[PDB]
Amino acid sequence: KWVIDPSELTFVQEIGSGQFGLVHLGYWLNKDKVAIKTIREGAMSEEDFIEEAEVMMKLSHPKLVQLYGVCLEQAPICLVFEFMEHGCLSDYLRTQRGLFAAETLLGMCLDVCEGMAYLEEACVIHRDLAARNCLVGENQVIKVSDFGMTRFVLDDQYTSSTGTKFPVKWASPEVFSFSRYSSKSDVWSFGVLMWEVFSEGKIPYENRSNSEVVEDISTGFRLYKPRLASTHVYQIMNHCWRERPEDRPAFSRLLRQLAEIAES
Ligand SMILES: CCOc1ccc2cccc(-n3cc(NC(N)=O)c(C(N)=O)n3)c2c1
Repeated sequence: KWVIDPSELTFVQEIGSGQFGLVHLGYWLNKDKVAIKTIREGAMSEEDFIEEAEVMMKLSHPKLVQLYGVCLEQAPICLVFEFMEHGCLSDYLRTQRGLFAAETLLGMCLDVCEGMAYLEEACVIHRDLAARNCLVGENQVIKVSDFGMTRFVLDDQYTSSTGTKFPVKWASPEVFSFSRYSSKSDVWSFGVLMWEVFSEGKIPYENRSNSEVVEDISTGFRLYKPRLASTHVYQIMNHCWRERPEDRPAFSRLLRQLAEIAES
């Protein structure tokens, strides 16, 4: 069962503050050290979320951050995850900028790609794949997290394509135009995530407003080649940013292509 009783959790240290509240380093009884995220009431549709728990808790892969269960006895509810010691990918790239070998950066993209190829095979759409949603664990392993979470987020300005805070920077044209989510729209976000990785955590389209990103993309404009991405890597990135989802490679194809580049 996904239900975790409050007595089965101990909060040890405050890791930080997320979007929906607080994040703590804690311990889960007879199991493991965990990351506990407290969710502010009204931030998410808790009822729709718990409905998918039985099926969704079964998803498990070395390249996905495991969400163990939910402590929901009283409000505010808690999400219990595996502990990722180095935090989010975006901050890890930014603070270690200039200390990354190109193979480590490539290796980081490969970790996400394997995670995403597992979700694709399982027919699970992330919807908001970005470096901020990936975590760094022991020995610099990258794991994907927060997949499918935007289907429960209650802020309309983030979820709706015409919303003021819609994450347009990682959106494929069919996503920004119609909210037509697929593993192929995730492939576009993955292409953007690779750019964040090779740029050492720079903000994609930092010099553009939401509407300007939409006009640039529609007119065929793309993110420039990061200094650390080889021409072979930048071509793979561009394949992710193909206007028609059908011309984009699947994560299963990307995994075989990227591994051949890495393995030489
Ligand atoms: C107890 C888990 O319950 C749920 C319920 C609904 C879900 C809907 C979308 C995605 C879910 N989801 C999210 C997960 N992991 C992270 N780090 O986000 C997992 C997992 N199996 O590790 N499942 C869900 C997990």
